[PDB]
Amino acid sequence: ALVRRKGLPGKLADCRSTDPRKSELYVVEGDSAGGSAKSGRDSMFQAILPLRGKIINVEKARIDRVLKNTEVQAIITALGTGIHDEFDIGKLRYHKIVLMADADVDGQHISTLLLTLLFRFMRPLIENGHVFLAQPPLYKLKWQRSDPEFAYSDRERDGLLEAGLKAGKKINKEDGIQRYKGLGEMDAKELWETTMDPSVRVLRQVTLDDAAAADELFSILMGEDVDARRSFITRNAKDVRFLRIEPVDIEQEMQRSYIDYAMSVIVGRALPEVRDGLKPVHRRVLYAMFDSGFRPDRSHAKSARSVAETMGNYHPHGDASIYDSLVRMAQPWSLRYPLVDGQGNFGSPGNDPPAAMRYTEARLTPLAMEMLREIDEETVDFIPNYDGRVQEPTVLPSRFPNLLANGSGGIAVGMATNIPPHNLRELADAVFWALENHDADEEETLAAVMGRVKGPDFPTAGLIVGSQGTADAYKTGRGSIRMRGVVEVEEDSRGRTSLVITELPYQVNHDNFITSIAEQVRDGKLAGISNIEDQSSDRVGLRIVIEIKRDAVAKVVINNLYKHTQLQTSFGANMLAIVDGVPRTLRLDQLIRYYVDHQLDVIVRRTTYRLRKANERAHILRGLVKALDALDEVIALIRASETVDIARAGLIELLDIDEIQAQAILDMQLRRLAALERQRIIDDLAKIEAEIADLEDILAKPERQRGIVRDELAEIVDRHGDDRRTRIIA
Amino acid sequence: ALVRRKGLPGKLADCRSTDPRKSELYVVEGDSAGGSAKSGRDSMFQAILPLRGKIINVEKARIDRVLKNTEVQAIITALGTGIHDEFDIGKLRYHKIVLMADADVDGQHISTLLLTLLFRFMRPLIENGHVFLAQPPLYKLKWQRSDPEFAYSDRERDGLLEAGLKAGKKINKEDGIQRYKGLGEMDAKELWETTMDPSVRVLRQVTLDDAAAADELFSILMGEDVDARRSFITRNAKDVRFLRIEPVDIEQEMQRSYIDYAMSVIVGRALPEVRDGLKPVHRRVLYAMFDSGFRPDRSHAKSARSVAETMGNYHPHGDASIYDSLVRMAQPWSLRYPLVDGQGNFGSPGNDPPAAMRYTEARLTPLAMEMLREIDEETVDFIPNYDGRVQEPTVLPSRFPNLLANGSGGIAVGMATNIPPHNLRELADAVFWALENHDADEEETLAAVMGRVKGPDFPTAGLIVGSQGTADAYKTGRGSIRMRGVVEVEEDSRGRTSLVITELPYQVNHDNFITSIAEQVRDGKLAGISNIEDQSSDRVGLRIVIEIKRDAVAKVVINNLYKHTQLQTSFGANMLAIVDGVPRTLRLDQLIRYYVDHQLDVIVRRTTYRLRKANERAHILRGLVKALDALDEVIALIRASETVDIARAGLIELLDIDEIQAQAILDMQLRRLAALERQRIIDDLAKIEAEIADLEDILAKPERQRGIVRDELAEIVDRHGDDRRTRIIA
DNA sequence: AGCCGTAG
DNA sequence: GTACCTACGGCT
DNA sequence: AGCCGTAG
DNA sequence: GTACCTACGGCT
Ligand SMILES: *[C][O@@](*)(*)C1(*)(*)(*)=[C@@](*)(*)[C@@](*)(*)=C2(*)(*)(*)N(*)(*)=[C@@](*)(*)[C@@](*)(*)=C(*)(*)(*)(C(*)(*)([O])[C@](*)(*)C3(*)(*)(*)[C@](*)(*)[C](*)C(*)(*)([N@](*)(*)[C@@](*)(*)C4(*)(*)(*)=[C@@](*)(*)C(*)(*)(*)(F*)=C(*)(*)(Br*)C(*)(*)(F*)=[C@@]4(*)*)[C](*)[C@@]3(*)*)C2(*)(*)(*)=[N@@]1(*)*
Repeated sequence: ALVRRKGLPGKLADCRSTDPRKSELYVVEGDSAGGSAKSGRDSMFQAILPLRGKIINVEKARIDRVLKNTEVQAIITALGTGIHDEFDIGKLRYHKIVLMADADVDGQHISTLLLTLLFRFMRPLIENGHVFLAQPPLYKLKWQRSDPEFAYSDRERDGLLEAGLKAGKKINKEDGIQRYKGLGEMDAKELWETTMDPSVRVLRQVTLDDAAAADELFSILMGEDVDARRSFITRNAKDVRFLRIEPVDIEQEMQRSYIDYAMSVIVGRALPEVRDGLKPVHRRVLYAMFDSGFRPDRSHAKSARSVAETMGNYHPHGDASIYDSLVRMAQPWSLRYPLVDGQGNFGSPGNDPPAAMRYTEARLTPLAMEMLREIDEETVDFIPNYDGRVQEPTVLPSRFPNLLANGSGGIAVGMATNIPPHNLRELADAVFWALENHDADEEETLAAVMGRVKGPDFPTAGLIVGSQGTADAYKTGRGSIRMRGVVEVEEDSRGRTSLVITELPYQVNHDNFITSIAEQVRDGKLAGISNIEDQSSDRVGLRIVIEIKRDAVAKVVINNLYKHTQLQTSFGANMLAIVDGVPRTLRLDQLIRYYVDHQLDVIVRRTTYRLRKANERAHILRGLVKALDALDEVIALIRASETVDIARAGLIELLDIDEIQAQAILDMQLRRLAALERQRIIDDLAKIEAEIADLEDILAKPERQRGIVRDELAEIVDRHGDDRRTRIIA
Repeated sequence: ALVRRKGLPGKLADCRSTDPRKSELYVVEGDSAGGSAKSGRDSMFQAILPLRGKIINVEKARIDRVLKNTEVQAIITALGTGIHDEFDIGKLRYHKIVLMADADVDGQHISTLLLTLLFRFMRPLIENGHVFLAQPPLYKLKWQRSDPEFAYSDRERDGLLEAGLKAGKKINKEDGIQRYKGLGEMDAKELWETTMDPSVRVLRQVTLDDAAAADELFSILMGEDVDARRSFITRNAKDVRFLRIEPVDIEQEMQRSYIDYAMSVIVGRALPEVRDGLKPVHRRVLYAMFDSGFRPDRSHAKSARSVAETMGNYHPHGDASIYDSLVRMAQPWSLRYPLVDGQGNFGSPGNDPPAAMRYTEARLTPLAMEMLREIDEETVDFIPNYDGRVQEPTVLPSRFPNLLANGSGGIAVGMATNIPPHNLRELADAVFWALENHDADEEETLAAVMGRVKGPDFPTAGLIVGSQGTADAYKTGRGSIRMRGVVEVEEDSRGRTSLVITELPYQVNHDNFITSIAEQVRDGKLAGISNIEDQSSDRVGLRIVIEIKRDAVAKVVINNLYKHTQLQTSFGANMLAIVDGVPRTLRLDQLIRYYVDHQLDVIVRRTTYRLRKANERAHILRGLVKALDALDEVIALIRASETVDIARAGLIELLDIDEIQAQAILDMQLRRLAALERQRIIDDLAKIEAEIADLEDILAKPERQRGIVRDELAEIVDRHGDDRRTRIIA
């Protein structure tokens, strides 16, 4: 018998029962889900404690930081047991602690973080079987005239769909299945009937078989040893798809949930695809904008519309992250070749953030259209979106080599990518060589491409010092590239010397840079500086003026700035990309080859598509010419026919043509019987037959395929290619 | 010479100049605009202080609230002069204080609030001519291949457009001209070139002619006397559109800006239109959803998409307010007849808020479709949206009497509306009478309608005590309607008496209600209560159980609850609506009549539209029959014709038909020459001619018009009408 | 501990 | 992932 | 000093 | 209108 809420957490919706043995606590992902849960629960014995998203990983955090965490405090207070040596099982307020997170890999992650907290801070709760996982449904199958059905697995969804269709139930396979990605999507009634009703619900009870084994696993998964974690996930993620209260071992739960999360982050969030150089968020935003018709030929659209359309139809995630991605693809200091044309305040290279998406407007850039060129000609694979309503492309055609041109930065689980941007003309040269020397071996190709791709070309210009770092990156996929800002020495009328900083290394925050100098001068770490002034403007660009003391040597001050500030920084190149669904550290030659392979695939697919469409068209045109030759009998037959169907059958017989051709004749407008229009049909047939011949020739001759790739890339480079900004010095 | 920051406001971007005479401070609406301004300014002399939206009205505000206001503190600190008796002009940091707010009525409002602050707290700044208003452009004309042009007036926009077109410049008919609603829409360069460059900018200098007159005006506009303000706006809003440094008198500026804001809020934000009962936000959301195809026949769409589409194409305001409006129209406890069908967490009648719009899904209700019925048949007026890209309806057809059915609540400037919801069947009865007794005078109509509309019918059910309040509201437009919750007396197994509260008055927050009782028991204001328990569930609804002491009398406790809690509350009826663009307090008879008038208008317009379309169709069909009669000559002519154009001209001559008919013949598919298809054209002509006759008869006979209105409303009531929830007791 | 870039 | 601040009016 | 609903 | 909290990794 323990007191209930009428100094416990404010956000906690407690139960009426004082008996811990009858009382249940649902720890719920966010306040949205918390609301549904609170409204749907039996308040007699079900308590609801909503959290603020990703709770602190207590494995990595100092105990002081963990105890200061508001979410951790709330959990400890709610449970009432205390922690570690002060842990008292007798004071437990709820004998069933139910973790209820969203039916997504992030939810799984939050579960893993919570289980880590309970294991490290309150182990006896797991030992004594007080910790449960709720199993909310993944899918709601909406039938016409029949009650909706709930599926808790992809397999179950497919099974129930097939069973319902066999039973004569009508769904709508497009919008028929709703995929719950967040508990906030379920109403209180649905949540109760599926997840919270003791009569219906399924709870997975967390068990602890081997404390020592569990201890080791938690260290690997949640600890600071990145290498151990990376190795754990590589060896096990291979075969994890094979590994009412249902018992589940904590070790197995942690392994499954964490590996699911890790692989999701790696293969489908944080890292670029080698062929188009796009993270999934980027691809979805650009395709959504394309499908919405936000093309360079039309007027800028409110950023909000693009974000909303993307979010609603694809990327089933937060609006902030989608908007941020969109903003970054619009920033000319972030991307060497922006993919979004922004109108309004898209932020500063300093600490000024972008305006709200309600104020900003955006559309695709001409270059972005080259990423999406002929996407409607089966040039790439399409898959069903998260819920299966619409189709989305797996990769973009990417007629421009975006991965190397724009680079990619990303933090995955147990790994990161950091690919620098490059000059389009240099990359094109490399591609042209690879096309011409298709049969060159790896060594020859590497040598050739390294000779043409001189190094990173950052949007912020500046200097690259030395070639070693670049060479290492190109040969191994890893390298330290030294970047330097540009300093000009100016002497004033009275005889004083000033350093003018005009260019900063890539990803250096202008404001933080200035503040850092000021701090260093204050601290006495930078000497010989009398005055520092920001004279930067829209009209003149970056102009930071550092006045040197009369006794100070300019060169000495410059060297100290290189040593003690981001005026000189190193770009840690890690050329990691997804290749055939696998993360790979790649050499420069490999990256070029994978791009070339993709472009060849695109041309073959485009040509195959066009050939099929040409044949379909030619088929119709042949039918029309037959009709035109027997025009009088055709018209007479149609007029004599009682029904369209009789006419159709009569035409098939009269002209020895198929259903498709007969229909096309029936669909011919009277305007087409004009002399010129008749001639046009004849001419169109001749032209299409010529096209068919050409398309067949392209398919037959790989040299023509390579030629097409070369010519079309050359066109893009002619129109969109630009001068190198970054200067390379010895 | 004053110090510049390298204890001043964090968000302030100060200037380099220490000379107040050369230094300028731009006080900017929000951080978005602040960013653009900061990036575009000349940092030598131009300081930027961004604010957090609507700064506190110091005229109304308690000194405690004023002193706590972070924005007010920031301004005082920035200027450095102090306030009132401690005001020191010599310490002024910037001799030019430039107010830069968004080119919208809200921006005008913020200006008025800032001018109120300066007048009350720092008057000498206005006296000495230190206060200026920035004048940004209204329009950006986007040319292809040519630099954009900026217009500061509608006349200037039109002039520049015509000049550019004469000069051979190409614009874009589909969003060539952008209407700036927010400074965040302008990039740094645009803002500088238009608004901040001393060489180009226009500043309006605020002057103070008569301190006493100004003092009185500020009291009227910004003070607590609502009646004085209401009277000021009614008399003056009539003729306010008639009343490089340009001087502007503070009195004139305040009057113009405040009246503009007030009228915008009154006529186009806070109050319903009498004909459809919709505030503009409601109309725009429902129409946006309609135009997007989010109909009851299709699958729920993510709330975000609806909000974004609404925001982007119409309602040029914050996403939070749009979403909140959408959520409220989905809440069955908020609306007697919900217009939005929500899926997911749309909040609770208590303190649980709705889930984020990224989780919730929404579509129109069947009843909402009755609001929008035949909107595509010129049944209502359309006007250009805020920027003129798209057309939007002024009012909805509203085939259901939404204003009275759903009610309306809103706070305008110097006024408010509070119309209670009513029973659809009762309202329909009233409408039917008004239709039948079209010529009845006001007195007769009032008597008749009051007899049929028994009183408010709240979504929360409960009780209405007495008829007086209802009668007053119906006769005057103002009334106090007493609402009461429902209490059941239950006796438990041990012999104790409990009060079970099952229904609460309209707009009573369930959680606050419970908390209020607990507080009153604690305070000793409620005696005889032993225990209070919330036994409410999704399955059983509202069930608050109050256990009474053995010595306590149930009836006494109930009466005390009615006295000291919202168990009994009064609905303050204020039946205020926009009639022909004017806010009007209306009687019940007037409200019914205005609705009936609207429905008659709709039927006449629909019939007129259908007649026109019928005639157009008949015209084509007549042409086709002529062609069918001379089929051989028609086909022969077309075949003999070199071009379609020659054929068209030949047909006009051969058949004595017009261009439209000739084209229709040319567009006829060969399938239509089948016997049945030919007959169908003949039959279609006969049918359409019958339709034309009927439509003409409807236009001729107002009795048929009233009949149509009656019948169609009756159909809606049959399908969507429901039982009275609210019980009326003596 | 604090910087980046998609996530809660 | 979450939580306050304000203008407006009319009751408490 | 605080409730409500479209606005910053 | 605005401002923090966190996971993830790899440099500082
Ligand atoms: C901003 O600031 C801030 C501060 C603090 C806080 N806290 C809590 C919460 C919050 C929030 O609210 C913020 C914001 C709001 C809004 C959101 N969203 C927006 C949007 C969305 C979507 F979906 C769309 Br389509 C749009 F358009 C918009 C964000 C966040 C805060 N805050």
